[PDB]
Amino acid sequence: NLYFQGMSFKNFKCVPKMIFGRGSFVQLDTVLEQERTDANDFVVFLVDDVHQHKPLAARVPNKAHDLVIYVNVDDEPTTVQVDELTAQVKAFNTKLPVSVVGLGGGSTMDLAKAVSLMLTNPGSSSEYQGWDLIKNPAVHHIGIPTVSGTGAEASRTAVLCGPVRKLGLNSDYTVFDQIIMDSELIAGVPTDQWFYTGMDCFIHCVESLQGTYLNEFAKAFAEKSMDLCREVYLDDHPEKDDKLMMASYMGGMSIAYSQVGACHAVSYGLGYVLGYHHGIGNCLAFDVLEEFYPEGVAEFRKMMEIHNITLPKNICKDLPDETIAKMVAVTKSMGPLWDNVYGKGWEEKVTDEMLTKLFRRI
Amino acid sequence: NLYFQGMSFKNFKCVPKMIFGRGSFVQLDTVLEQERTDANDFVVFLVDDVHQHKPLAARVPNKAHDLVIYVNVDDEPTTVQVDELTAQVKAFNTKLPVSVVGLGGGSTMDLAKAVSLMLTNPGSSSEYQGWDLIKNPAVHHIGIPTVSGTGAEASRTAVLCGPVRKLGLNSDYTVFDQIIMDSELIAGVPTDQWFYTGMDCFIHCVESLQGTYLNEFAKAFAEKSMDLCREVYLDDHPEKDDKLMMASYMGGMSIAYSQVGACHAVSYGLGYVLGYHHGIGNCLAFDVLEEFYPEGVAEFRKMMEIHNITLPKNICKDLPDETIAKMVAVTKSMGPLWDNVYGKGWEEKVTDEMLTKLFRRI
Ligand SMILES: NC(=O)c1ccc[n+]([C@@H]2O[C@H](COP(=O)([O-])OP(=O)(O)OC[C@H]3O[C@@H](n4cnc5c(N)ncnc54)[C@H](O)[C@@H]3O)[C@@H](O)[C@H]2O)c1
Ligand SMILES: NC(=O)c1ccc[n+]([C@@H]2O[C@H](COP(=O)([O-])OP(=O)(O)OC[C@H]3O[C@@H](n4cnc5c(N)ncnc54)[C@H](O)[C@@H]3O)[C@@H](O)[C@H]2O)c1
Ligand SMILES: [Ca+2]
Ligand SMILES: [Ca+2]
Ligand SMILES: [Ca+2]
Ligand SMILES: [Ca+2]
Ligand SMILES: [Cl-]
Ligand SMILES: [Cl-]
Ligand SMILES: [Cl-]
Ligand SMILES: [Cl-]
Ligand SMILES: [Cl-]
Ligand SMILES: [Cl-]
Ligand SMILES: [Cl-]
Ligand SMILES: [Cl-]
Ligand SMILES: [Fe+3]
Ligand SMILES: [Fe+3]
Repeated sequence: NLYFQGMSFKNFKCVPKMIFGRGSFVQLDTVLEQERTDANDFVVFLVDDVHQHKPLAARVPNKAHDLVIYVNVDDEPTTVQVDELTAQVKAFNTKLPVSVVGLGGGSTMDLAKAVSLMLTNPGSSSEYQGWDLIKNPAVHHIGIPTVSGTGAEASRTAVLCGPVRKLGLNSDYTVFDQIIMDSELIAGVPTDQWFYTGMDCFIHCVESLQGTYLNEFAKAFAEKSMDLCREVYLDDHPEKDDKLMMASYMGGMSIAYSQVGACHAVSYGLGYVLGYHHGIGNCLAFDVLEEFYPEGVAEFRKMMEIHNITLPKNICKDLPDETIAKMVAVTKSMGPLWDNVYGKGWEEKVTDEMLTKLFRRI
Repeated sequence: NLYFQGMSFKNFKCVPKMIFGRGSFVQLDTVLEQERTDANDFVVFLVDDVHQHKPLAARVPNKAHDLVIYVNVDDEPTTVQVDELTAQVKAFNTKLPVSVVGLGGGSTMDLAKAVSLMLTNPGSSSEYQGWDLIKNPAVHHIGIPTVSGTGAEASRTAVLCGPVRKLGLNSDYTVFDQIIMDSELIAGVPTDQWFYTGMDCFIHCVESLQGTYLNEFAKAFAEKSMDLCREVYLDDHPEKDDKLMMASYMGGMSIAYSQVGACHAVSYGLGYVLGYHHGIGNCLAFDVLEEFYPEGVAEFRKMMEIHNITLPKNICKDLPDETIAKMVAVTKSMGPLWDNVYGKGWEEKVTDEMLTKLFRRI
């Protein structure tokens, strides 16, 4: 009773080293130099290929023996892609790299987390989708966001589309060893993507604050994160880039000690079955969940108006029942998320009938 | 210019593992068990002796071969005390312990940090007062607050009164490997101590937010910390114990990426020379620094009224000039703090004349 409650609290592993500041990408070489202990040590840089022909590519401090892979996140990470990148690293050099760097958004960061894991753990990444399935430590890995809002930089998961579902590699080993938060690097994100990924953060906060998993640690982080989001998207603050990077991080810290909810549940269906990306998919879901998060949706609708956002509509209106069934099956399987939303007895409330009504309104 | 600014940002090492929740002290045994790799491994528990005859002593999970030291913080930590505790550990067992636990307030936590360091670094702790002087990693160490507000649980320093001054062992190695934040443990702190240590947190926030070292990372933490303090001390919130623990932590994270200021500067003089403890000494200083922090002092004066706090007065009114000179010398030597307050050209503003006027009003 009293003992069992005390033992229940999560021992949260967070990112132990962080650099925050505009221009701080310049420190990556010095950071990596502390990991290079031999002449023949190498680093893997996984760089979102949006950067491949941009000035940021030329700033990547790769040595002649390092491996730079410009990764394609036009579709979100899959277990097939993680396995293919991991095979690439092994074919390039059988020696473990001394670090794996993820330079990009949530997709690229999650690829770097997953590759850093699959280098020291056998089999397909599909065998590790779930909770605490990883038994060997990852290779040292570094997260450098070039889009802000997912909180992927701060979290203990790496979300992948596998054979059966979208589900993350949840493990203390997944957590980045180092992150660099340089808001100069988010400069050229298109406005709509900036908005959608930023709303991922906003929606994290709302779902955490409504949920049954909440404690004061998650609550302090989620409230300040949500306030920073307001400064970014409502107040048009001049330091909105640094502010959005802090919101993202604090939002990740929040979820890490709580849980996401109904909007993420639904979004994962749209994402797995129809291929909608996470930022926009969350927003699509959120716009039909006003009964769940009345104030959040109202505020988000106001943010959309300011930023000229028109969500695509009638995505699911004329789709076959078979395709809707697949989305409902994926969303229903997210137990912890619906537990957060509803509490004990959530199985009886989250029916196929109700989820189907939601998806048909998207 | 642009490169030198990018390189200037601190690579912040924070506490990598945290448990937050009421009753979570019960997990300490399981946590320590992960560090015990032999039958003959031992742990040092440094326990604030306020707990020695209280029920919390009986909950400490010491094995027969472990060392429990009930430490006396009636005076704040000195280099002599750190050296004496370190000698005690070495005389008890020449083998390094697998962890050093600090169960107490800021004083006890700083003792545990310092001992964990001096076990692997030669000489007196006085030789390490300063910045980045520690060259060998500390023994694994765990922080468990039983008074909330210093932020000692989150910081990279351990503040000691040495031969010459109050100055900390500032180093990435100083940082706790693990903290447990169980607000049941702060239950029996007397009201005035609860207020004074809590105002340490409040004052951290104010000094950080006024300063020239501020960035958005320190700013987000300090603002939310300050809001939590208001919930605790103005709103009388029912979850004030968990809230104050979060404020303390977030306040420590803030200072860690910024700096304290004029109030801490002055407080360190009162502390070193006259022996005033840190919480009450800060409040004494703050009450004469209204020109520096007008809004902070006003709000703190209001908090004092609610909590029936009457600061002792005329402490310095009738003291010899020689004794005031000593306090001014210590306060003036805090360069980074006055740099935070004033910026470049602080040496010309922080004169003996001005500091002497302040101290005479305390
Ligand atoms: N690991 C976690 O804890 C966690 C949490 C939430 C979401 N996620 C995952 O994050 C992924 C989405 O990440 P995201 O929303 O950051 O988007 P993303 O990484 O998928 O990138 C979105 C688009 O922005 C582009 N882009 C990135 N940086 C840019 C730059 N500076 N300039 C111009 N364009 C740039 C990319 O090339 C891409 O086309 C999803 O797969 C989602 O599941 C992970
Ligand atoms: N390391 C850092 O980053 C940092 C930052 C700020 C201050 N400090 C240091 O922290 C020290 C002050 O710490 P503090 O303000 O927490 O006070 P403290 O640790 O000195 O303890 C204050 C008093 O409270 C008592 N106490 C502790 N727990 C109690 C409990 N649960 N019930 C009843 N009484 C209890 C103690 O026995 C003591 O008498 C100073 O030496 C200061 O320099 C360190
Ligand atoms: Ca390509
Ligand atoms: Ca593309
Ligand atoms: Ca004693
Ligand atoms: Ca005593
Ligand atoms: Cl790829
Ligand atoms: Cl996941
Ligand atoms: Cl655009
Ligand atoms: Cl809401
Ligand atoms: Cl002692
Ligand atoms: Cl110090
Ligand atoms: Cl009392
Ligand atoms: Cl002020
Ligand atoms: Fe998300
Ligand atoms: Fe302090």
